[PDB]
Amino acid sequence: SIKIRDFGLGSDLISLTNKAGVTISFTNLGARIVDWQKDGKHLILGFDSAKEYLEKDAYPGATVGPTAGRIKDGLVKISGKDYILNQNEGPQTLHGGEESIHTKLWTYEVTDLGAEVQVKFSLVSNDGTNGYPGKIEMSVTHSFDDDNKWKIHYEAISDKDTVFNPTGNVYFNLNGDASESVENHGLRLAASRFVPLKDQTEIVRGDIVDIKNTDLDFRQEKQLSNAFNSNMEQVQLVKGIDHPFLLDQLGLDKEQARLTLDDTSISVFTDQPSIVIFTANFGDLGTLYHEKKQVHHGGITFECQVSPGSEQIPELGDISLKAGEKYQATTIYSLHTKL
Amino acid sequence: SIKIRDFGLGSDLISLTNKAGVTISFTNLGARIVDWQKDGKHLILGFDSAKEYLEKDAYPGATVGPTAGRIKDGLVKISGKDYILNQNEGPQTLHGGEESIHTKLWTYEVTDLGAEVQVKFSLVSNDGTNGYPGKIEMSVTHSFDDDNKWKIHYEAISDKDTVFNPTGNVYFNLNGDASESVENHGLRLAASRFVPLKDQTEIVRGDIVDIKNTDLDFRQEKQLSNAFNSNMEQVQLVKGIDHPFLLDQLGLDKEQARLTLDDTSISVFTDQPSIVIFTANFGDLGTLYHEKKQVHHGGITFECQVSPGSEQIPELGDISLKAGEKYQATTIYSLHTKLEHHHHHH
Ligand SMILES: OC[C@H]1O[C@@H](O)[C@H](O)[C@@H](O)[C@H]1O
Ligand SMILES: OC[C@H]1O[C@@H](O)[C@H](O)[C@@H](O)[C@H]1O
Ligand code: NA
Repeated sequence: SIKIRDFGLGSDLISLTNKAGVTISFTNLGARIVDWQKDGKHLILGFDSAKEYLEKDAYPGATVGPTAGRIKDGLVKISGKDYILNQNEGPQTLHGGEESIHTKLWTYEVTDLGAEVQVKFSLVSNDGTNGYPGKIEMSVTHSFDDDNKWKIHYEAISDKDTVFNPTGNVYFNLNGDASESVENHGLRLAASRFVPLKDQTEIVRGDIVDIKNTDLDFRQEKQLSNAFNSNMEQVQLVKGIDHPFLLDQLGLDKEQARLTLDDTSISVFTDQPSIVIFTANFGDLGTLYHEKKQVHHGGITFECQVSPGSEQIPELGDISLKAGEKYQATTIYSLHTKL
Repeated sequence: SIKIRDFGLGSDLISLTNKAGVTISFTNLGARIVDWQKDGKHLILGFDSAKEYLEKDAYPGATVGPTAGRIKDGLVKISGKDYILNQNEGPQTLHGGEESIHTKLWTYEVTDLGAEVQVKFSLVSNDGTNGYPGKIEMSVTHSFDDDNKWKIHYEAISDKDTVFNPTGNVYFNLNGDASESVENHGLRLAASRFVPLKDQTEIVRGDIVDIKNTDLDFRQEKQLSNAFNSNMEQVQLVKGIDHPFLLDQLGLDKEQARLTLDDTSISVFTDQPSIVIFTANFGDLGTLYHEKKQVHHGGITFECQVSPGSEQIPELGDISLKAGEKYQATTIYSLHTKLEHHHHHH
């Protein structure tokens, strides 16, 4: 079933219930996922109205871009030329700059295919918006099916050479309550290397490091508390995890990561080369979700994209988008329940 | 009463009915007016869904900007610096460039004051959008009261020195049918001068001309047919009117324009110095409005703003906006019945 309702400030909340009784909901404010629940438990973090996102934290569950992550000094080179993007975190451009696409109301259309329902959100980033060349016509389609698969497919076309590497910013918490750390979840992740951060500014350090046999090696399932209790300087630096992991084998058919808590597990599939993992290292901030005060480590992301820092480490990839070329990306989060 | 429902594509339709039974409606797609009816008759042009605006003509009834009108070659001078804006009509920048504010979904909040209801729409134009320095935090409040006044209040603040001069693009047609020409309406307009256009590109010619006693003189009420039938160079140039008229006396207190048909009148008040009048000179295009093919001259706008061309005719004004300075503008359209005797035949 599909239900559309007012979510506040003119935004809509679109809720989809599949044959299994699982409910997932989105909002056009930021082409974002708001909730995902089973047997009455939330599996992700989210708010109860549009105002909350705007007042508390506008990133959770949203589509972030045009470039996801931090860009050192807000600088990118396009066709050999230097362009300075909007700087909103000190001199860095984080998540596309201030007032970016996650804070805009996108238009959308719903398509019911029966076993699957799609919600296609669209937005135009005008040429020059926050320093980025354009215009870029973007669309993000979130879909949910009867097999409990939530898929995000992105597409974009630019009138001029530009940069483009968006991501989805859902935070999972299988405890179903923000006041509870995810340290009890088990994580598996098909990555043997990671990108260390330079310092507290969180820009990349410059190198690529092998994590095999370290506290960050999750090639074999392991509980998060391990990483959390590690003394690796990278863990200590951010007080948790806030880093890009390089996937060993690329392709949409491979389960790249798996998050498990008891009988409930989430599998991640993507066609992107990296997953940025951030464990809500918010200290005592205590943001409130559903009346529950969030705890440090009260959530975890799987941001699939090209690793941030390619401006300094080209080996990471190239986020250039040439005029007239069509950008495509796909990420899937699959829900499973043991029986 | 206030009612809200989906209008299509994620936009909503906000419908207000005042105590006199007059209803008016808006959409957050472009902070725009959709309809205004009295006794089951449409007083303005509009479509029945959001998609129609996007597929037929996205300007009607919209808030347009950041700069309304045409800027020659897209070039503006901001604090000694030259900036080139998005050019979407040949080398011209028309109504803020392509995919401008009229095409975005604005957020909104409704405030019920009893005798008055306000719908405040908000949007942020990011710095660099379409070449404009910003960011610019904008708000447009549309309000309707028990006295039949529809008021538009604009506010804006920029982080950077920029330019700002938006307007409202409503089109009236008191026939209530787009397929009926407005040449049968009577027009009174308190303006003695106008700004001629250079040519078909529609940029300003460079001079200001006195129109007293010509077919464009509406200081004293006359039927629109007088202008439409005129062979004056400017009218032939655009096949109707599409020009800025300079108000003779400024201030929100004065009735600057009055549009009448039979027993109904619309009066125009504004704090702006000019009114751009465009009479839907679309020829045979025939866009469908409520299944009626629109006729050439099937509509008339009263875009109140600083006249276009100040880039070339400094005397027209200055639309610059300094960083941190609060922009404000107010325009009001009021509806009356039996304000005067208007009984003609066409
Ligand atoms: O969503 C907010 C978070 O987003 C992550 O991508 C980022 O690395 C974190 O440091 C934090 O900013
Ligand atoms: O279609 C909207 C109209 O807006 C008027 O301001 C302009 O002068 C007309 O030529 C036309 O562009
Ligand atoms: Na809505």
